Amino acid sequence: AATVVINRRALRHNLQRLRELAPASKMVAVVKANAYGHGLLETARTLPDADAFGVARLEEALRLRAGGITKPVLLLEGFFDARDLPTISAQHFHTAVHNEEQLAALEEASLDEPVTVWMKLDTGMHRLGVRPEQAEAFYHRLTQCKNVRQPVNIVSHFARADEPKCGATEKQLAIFNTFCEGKPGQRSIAASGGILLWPQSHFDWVRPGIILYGVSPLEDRSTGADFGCQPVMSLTSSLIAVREHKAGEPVGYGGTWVSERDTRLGVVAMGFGDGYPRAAPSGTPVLVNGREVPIVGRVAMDMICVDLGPQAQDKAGDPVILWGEGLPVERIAEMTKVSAYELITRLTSRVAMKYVD
Amino acid sequence: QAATVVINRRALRHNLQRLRELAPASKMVAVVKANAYGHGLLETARTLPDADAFGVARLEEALRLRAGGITKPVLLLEGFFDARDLPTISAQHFHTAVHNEEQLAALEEASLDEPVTVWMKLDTGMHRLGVRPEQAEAFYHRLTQCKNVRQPVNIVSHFARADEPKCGATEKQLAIFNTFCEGKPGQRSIAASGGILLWPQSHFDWVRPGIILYGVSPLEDRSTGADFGCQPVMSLTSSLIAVREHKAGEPVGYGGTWVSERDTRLGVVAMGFGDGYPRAAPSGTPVLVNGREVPIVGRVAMDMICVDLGPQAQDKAGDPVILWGEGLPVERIAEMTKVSAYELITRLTSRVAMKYVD
Ligand SMILES: Cc1ncc(COP(=O)(O)O)c(CN[C@@H](C)P(=O)(O)O)c1O
Ligand SMILES: Cc1ncc(COP(=O)(O)O)c(CN[C@@H](C)P(=O)(O)O)c1O
Repeated sequence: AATVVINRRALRHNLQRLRELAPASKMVAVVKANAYGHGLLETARTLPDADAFGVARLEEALRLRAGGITKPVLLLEGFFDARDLPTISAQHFHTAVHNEEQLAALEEASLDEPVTVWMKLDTGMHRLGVRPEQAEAFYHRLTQCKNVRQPVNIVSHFARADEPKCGATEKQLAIFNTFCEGKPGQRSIAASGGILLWPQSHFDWVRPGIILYGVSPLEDRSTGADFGCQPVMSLTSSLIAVREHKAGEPVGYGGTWVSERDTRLGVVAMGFGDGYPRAAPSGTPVLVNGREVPIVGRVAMDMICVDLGPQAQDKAGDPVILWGEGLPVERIAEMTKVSAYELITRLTSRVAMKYVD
Repeated sequence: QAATVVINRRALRHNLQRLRELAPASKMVAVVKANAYGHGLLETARTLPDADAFGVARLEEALRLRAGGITKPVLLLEGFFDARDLPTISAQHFHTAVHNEEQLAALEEASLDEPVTVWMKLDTGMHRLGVRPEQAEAFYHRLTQCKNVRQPVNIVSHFARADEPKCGATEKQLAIFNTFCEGKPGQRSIAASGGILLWPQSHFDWVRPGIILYGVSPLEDRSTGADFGCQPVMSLTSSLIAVREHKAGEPVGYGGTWVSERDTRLGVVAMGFGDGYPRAAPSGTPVLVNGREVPIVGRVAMDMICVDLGPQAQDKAGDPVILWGEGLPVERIAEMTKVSAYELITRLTSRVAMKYVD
């Protein structure tokens, strides 16, 4: 039933493709949230050539080390408790630093080794980071800290890089460049969108997440293959039933789809209890034996119903592709009006993980 | 302190008892499919040794239960997907639904060391799984003649619209079910949460509570589990990781979708759609910080959610956040987000820590 198939060859291709688009920049492969659904630890072991791995939280970084990953790991949101710092230091984790608590803990600690730090600037997203009017003094303190390995590096993040007509990205960049002028540290602002559409945003390090897995960061119906990146994940399953159904007959909860002809319906061992979106409407495409058929009626917790046709020869046990070869996850996102980020990431533990190539 | 689902075992024990009170002559299939609706498959079964059976979606789930030392009957609600599984099903004493010719034939043909208990699945208008009325009679008779099937054969079905008491579909499913079961031996089951709570003439021999067992309403009518005397089981909790100044006219989050009308303080929660919190949440969805309600502002992101705390708010990094739980029913989050409560509780990721209390 519900299996996630992760293509190791597509992953390696994608990193090397992204090196070619930003060839003067180092790569933090962003692998937080179980590597956007593809598997934290297996994704990292597929990519030895990364210059670092990026995570959201310290626990993710420790999971990497527990599985034998020795590469530098960047804590994108820094650390949430002052007692974390000896572990961070001894693990050689690079840490973002974005608030007073973290900075004060760095100043007051006594650590066996200094830690590499990326100071986070709020250039416009207004999520994490030090606002421009607090930044020089916050920076100056970091440069004066024995527990911080000089130089201090500088990181920000784009809020609207997927909308080039906007002008938000160029403002974010001017705040960034203004602050960076005359400082020695490395600089990083671009994730998938910056790498693809803003070559003046590449600087020393870039940070691919979504494009590394061969899925587009943009909402214009582009797919990773538009950018020469190969889709990594297939979500697949099989039919468990093929049944007769009649004209005028509803299917599923609320009877939300009614058949206008006699037909055969298929039942897929996949639902929202696996991660598949309950917001997917009737007519959403699935592939059965490599041909597109439509979802009919509401998605259920463990089952989806599709219309196969009145004399279709599909059988229980036949392969189904929710997204993969012939059906990019961006096309599912468009039809369901869910971010492709969320579709690939918000899958449950019920799905089996399979690795190929 | 980070993304954590707290499971209140006392609430769970109460709910099963409370449901027995509402269906006093009926045995209980505790439905624990999809990791017990997000609450933990094995731990939820461990909390409920009073259940008469456990109900799962797939053979793999049943086996996991056996693997963690659960010994009670397990019902395979969808049956089995490969004939080669029948020996395992016999020897684990799983009960299985049977809904198609493939399964029927597999039982007729197999040589098993012990027969298996069977619930014949009747399609009564859901049109998802099950044998149709015009086929069901011959299919039934074949099950009564199979030496690999315990007699009598039991009969199951499931409602499509039990959550609309104004509507006639439930009464038409019942009449179809009642016609078929006239004069047959063996146990009858058609009610799950909706059926149990609203339709007492559907209770029959076995009822199969899912969502209401976890203290969550199966309706989209503003009712909560507490409306029916069931106590919420799950709390989705986390922490603030930042409290930040913010100015009038400044937007927050991706696409700058929310702009503050005043200077304020923002809080950032260690929670996002990579944990299972729905990206769909609009600005103004409630979150509890230090017990009090504050609105989501800007888009839910993969690992973080931003909330608007107010300009001299004294919340700090490290303080507790409740996404749903005590003081904030998941049904409220369902309604504000236009997500089904089912999906909300169930579609969490493996990054969430599980903790069990009482
Ligand atoms: C600091 C930072 N640097 C890089 C990335 C990778 O992003 P892409 O997938 O757009 O390349 C992110 C993640 N961004 C979203 C998934 P989210 O904000 O929802 O976590 C990030 O936060
Ligand atoms: C046969 C069967 N018997 C009982 C239950 C329990 O239902 P409640 O959660 O409404 O009590 C279900 C589950 N039904 C939906 C969650 P879904 O169809 O989305 O999986 C089921 O399929």
